[PDB]
Amino acid sequence: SMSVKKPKRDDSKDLALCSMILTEMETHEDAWPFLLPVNLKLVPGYKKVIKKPMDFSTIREKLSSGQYPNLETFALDVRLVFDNCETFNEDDSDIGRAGHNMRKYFEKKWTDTFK
Repeated sequence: SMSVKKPKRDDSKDLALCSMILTEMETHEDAWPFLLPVNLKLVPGYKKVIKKPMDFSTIREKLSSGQYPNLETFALDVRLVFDNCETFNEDDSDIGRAGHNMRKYFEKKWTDTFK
């Protein structure tokens, strides 16, 4: 509260560390469904069904241009990528599986880097 602060957690390496994690996600073999925005002209259903599209390139641009106020808003956009994937894709499809694997991969790196 006013004039009563928890001790300052060092957040000065967060930007660089989220970049590293994002690089690791971009270079994973199962990143391919997630590298670019879903083409809304060519994929029936996507536009109406997925209210907040997100992909790695868009996260990369947001990160690079100071559009994440902190590491939580960054993790929200990463998760949003996998939540959209689960909304639109059956678990037993190549994309469905890629989403589950990428999420697992993200979540481990997040814990090991920050928790």
